[PDB]
Amino acid sequence: RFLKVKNWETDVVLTDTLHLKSTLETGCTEHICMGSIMLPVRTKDQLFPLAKEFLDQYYSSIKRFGSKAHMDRLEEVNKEIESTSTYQLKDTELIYGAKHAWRNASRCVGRIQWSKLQVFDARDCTTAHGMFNYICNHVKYATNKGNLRSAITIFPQRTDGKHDFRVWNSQLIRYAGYKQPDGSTLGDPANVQFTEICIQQGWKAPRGRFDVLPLLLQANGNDPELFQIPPELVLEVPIRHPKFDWFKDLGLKWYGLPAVSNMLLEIGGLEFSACPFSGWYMGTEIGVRDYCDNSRYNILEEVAKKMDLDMRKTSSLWKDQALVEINIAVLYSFQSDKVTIVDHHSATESFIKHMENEYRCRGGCPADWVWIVPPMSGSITPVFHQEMLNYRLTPSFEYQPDPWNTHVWKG
Amino acid sequence: RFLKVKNWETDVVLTDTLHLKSTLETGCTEHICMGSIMLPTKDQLFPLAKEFLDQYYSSIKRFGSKAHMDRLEEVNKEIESTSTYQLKDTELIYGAKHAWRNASRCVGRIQWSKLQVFDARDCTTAHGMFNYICNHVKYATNKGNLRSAITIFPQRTDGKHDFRVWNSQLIRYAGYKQPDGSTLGDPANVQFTEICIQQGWKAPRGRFDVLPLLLQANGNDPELFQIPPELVLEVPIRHPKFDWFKDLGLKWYGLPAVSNMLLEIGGLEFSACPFSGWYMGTEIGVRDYCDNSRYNILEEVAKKMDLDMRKTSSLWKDQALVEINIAVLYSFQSDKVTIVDHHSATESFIKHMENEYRCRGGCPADWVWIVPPMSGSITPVFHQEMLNYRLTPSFEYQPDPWNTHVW
Ligand code: HEM
Ligand code: HEM
Ligand SMILES: CNCCCc1cc(F)cc(CCc2cc(C)cc(N)n2)c1
Ligand SMILES: CNCCCc1cc(F)cc(CCc2cc(C)cc(N)n2)c1
Ligand SMILES: C[C@H](O)[C@H](O)[C@H]1CNc2nc(N)[nH]c(=O)c2N1
Ligand SMILES: C[C@H](O)[C@H](O)[C@H]1CNc2nc(N)[nH]c(=O)c2N1
Ligand SMILES: [Zn+2]
Repeated sequence: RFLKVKNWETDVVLTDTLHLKSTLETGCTEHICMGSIMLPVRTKDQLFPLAKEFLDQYYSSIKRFGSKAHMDRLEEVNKEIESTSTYQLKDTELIYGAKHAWRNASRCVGRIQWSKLQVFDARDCTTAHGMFNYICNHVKYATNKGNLRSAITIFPQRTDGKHDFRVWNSQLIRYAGYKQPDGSTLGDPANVQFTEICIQQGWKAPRGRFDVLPLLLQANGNDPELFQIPPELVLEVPIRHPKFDWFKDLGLKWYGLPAVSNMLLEIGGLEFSACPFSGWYMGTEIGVRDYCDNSRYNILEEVAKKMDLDMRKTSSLWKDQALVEINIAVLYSFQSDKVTIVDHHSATESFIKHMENEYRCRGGCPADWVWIVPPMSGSITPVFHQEMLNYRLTPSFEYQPDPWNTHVWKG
Repeated sequence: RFLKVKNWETDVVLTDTLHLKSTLETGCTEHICMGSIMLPTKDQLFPLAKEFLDQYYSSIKRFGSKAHMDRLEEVNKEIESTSTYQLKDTELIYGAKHAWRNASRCVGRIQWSKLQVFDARDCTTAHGMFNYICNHVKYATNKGNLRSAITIFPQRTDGKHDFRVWNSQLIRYAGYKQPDGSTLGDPANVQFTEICIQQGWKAPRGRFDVLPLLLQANGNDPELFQIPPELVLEVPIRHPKFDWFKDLGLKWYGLPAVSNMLLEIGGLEFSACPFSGWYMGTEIGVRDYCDNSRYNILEEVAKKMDLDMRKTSSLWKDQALVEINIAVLYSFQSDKVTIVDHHSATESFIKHMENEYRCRGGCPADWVWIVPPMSGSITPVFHQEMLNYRLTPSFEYQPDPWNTHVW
């Protein structure tokens, strides 16, 4: 089967064949599209075909499909599965697997970088203290004094689902949020629930607008333990504007390292429930969403005030105007401090080139338009005009339940 | 089966039951989502008629009534006899309004129940079509106080006597390929302009030439007519802060009027059904002016603003985009031509969506189209999960007539 996508700006038409390898479901049916919906222990019987499918892909990628080495590895994995009910990946397969989960991530605009990923194998980790050490090392490596390097740290895979390794933080670096008795919020309103958990677990909260949350780390299914990332490892950037000298006095800053820690990495049917990964920011993530969502720092009003825009009616476009200036400030600040960041024009243009390269060399590039298009200035980026096909390939990154909802407390 | 949609800004969760009434297909499957793709007999006819008449009679609190059953038998009798059937005026009006109500890509549907329906089913000739369209344009325009309207020409019969308006929209600007490779006017309309010239239109070869109507009646050959210039309301574009903006020579027309879609009601097909509302500012200021394949004015504006255009990260494109959109809204408002900004429009749609869930069990919506082409996440629709599905009556895409036409 062949599927065509068209770019309505250029009339370029691409043909997808890679979708034939899709597996998991989309949520959609012939009667309903769930394209804008955000959210969607394994028997030996289901495990070996998953392992085999993965190993066939791995061995094809290294041009050894059907080799004695390929056949021996399948044999070895089959035996390990029937004997032990699971299997262990070779370091080469783990690295291949992690890179392809990123390559396959349909919501990621940054995938041109997929083959450049430092993989830290933490499968020998046994305690929350061990996890803390591995994560500090990841943060320091990935930060690299502002010259950011993509990385992922992989903790031991799931066994019976009662011994999961989990990082309870949704992201490695995030600011606390505090609900006040008057209903107002101090800090990042997105993190109020998690902050309360940390405090309950014994964290002494400074109660400021930008407090870096402690790590809450769960090893081998045990109760999670709190750790504070060394402050000297947490790179932050004070936000200022190149023309507006008063912008600095907003008191804004952000951290340099975007590091997602709540997702699950699936490779060959194995499940890595703790696999924190990091790259570098696209400016809009901070300037548009973090700062300007009504449910986040919500700074549009204050900024527009200081610009003395007409705020009496929406049609003056005061919000749009302030939004651009904020996003200029973010890019300017990171650049000035030599912390890696990419603007939404650069990133989407690079993505289009990546996507076209993938169509040619791979037969497709699954992509979720809803997430790929930036949250400001959508149609003046090339991705807006690009038809995309969303489907799910493995290896993959998946959502998983929040650990506080499923954890059985030891006490 | 019973589906929940969540708003991620407010945490409000809504429950959709209306999707089970859907009938047409999405293009999506369990393996692949095509949400971002832009264009994915007597036996056939009576269940379509029945389905429609049932919903109509339900809407007027007369389901299962004798008038309901009587209507059902009458239409059924008419279909066996004549192969088709004729809608009552009440049914036509209901159907047209519900087609708009069901339009998943339309952000302006809070207005759906206030639609003036012009019944043009008595039209027989292209000159007749022209008269009707002028009247629509004048009514809809209302001296700048815009009123939503649809004009409905005779329904498809054998498919060989289709009424078609060959124009994609009632009011648009010509496009011309220039000798020096450039494009004069609206690049989107170069091919249609050529067909007009082919058919004998004397083109002025300017930048904003209002295209003539190419009208086809009863499957006959399309004919050319020019909309009276005095009925085409246009707005010169100026900026409230930048005195130089007027020097760009920009203008746009006040009436957005789609004329290439097909209206399906009760299985009947209306291939010529031009409809109009009023503009949302971003349609002109973001897409019409700033698309690279359209008037593509970003560079010129940025230069007049003296922005640093050396690198993308100065966000010079974004700054100029905002100012262009300020100018559009200001110009329309200053001349008292109805327009809505993307904030007001999306806020209205959220309220409409909540009404529809509360009173109808849902609202089919295409997020890819509903979210405005600038400032997406500062509008509330960005954070609103939406379910897209096809309900009838509906507006459908149809083949461009010049590919279909046996001349
Ligand atoms: C190197 C530079 C990178 C850039 C510029 C980038 C950009 C982005 C952006 C802007 C998003 C949307 C995030 C949001 O809206 O919350 C995203 C999502 C995502 N990224 Fe990338 N990313 C990068 C690196 C990586 C790496 C190294 C990985 C994994 C190894 C990755 C995997 C993902 C995944 C799985 C998502 C979907 C996240 C979700 O569903 O919440 N990205 N990326
Ligand atoms: C009265 C104010 C109205 C507003 C503010 C409005 C707004 C919009 C906008 C912004 C779009 C996207 C168009 C594009 O990006 O090309 C759209 C699409 C659409 N509108 Fe509405 N509209 C209005 C009236 C109407 C009426 C009266 C009808 C029908 C009777 C209608 C039916 C549709 C349909 C079928 C689409 C999808 C068109 C397509 O797929 O090309 N709209 N509308
Ligand atoms: C609905 N989503 C809620 C959480 C969003 C989020 C929060 C955060 F602190 C950090 C991120 C980082 C996302 C990301 C991850 C990576 C690896 C690179 C990059 N540029 N961006 C996301
Ligand atoms: C892929 N799209 C190609 C055509 C875009 C378009 C051009 C136009 F002149 C006029 C329109 C009208 C869209 C519209 C229609 C109506 C009825 C109201 C409103 N605000 N906007 C669209
Ligand atoms: C409801 C909708 O799916 C949701 O708001 C999405 C839209 N697109 C997005 N795109 C990105 N990159 N990140 C997001 O959080 C979202 N949120
Ligand atoms: C490829 C993508 O589907 C296409 O560019 C769509 C995106 N969303 C849109 N949304 C609206 N309202 N109008 C459009 O023309 C488009 N174009
Ligand atoms: Zn879909």
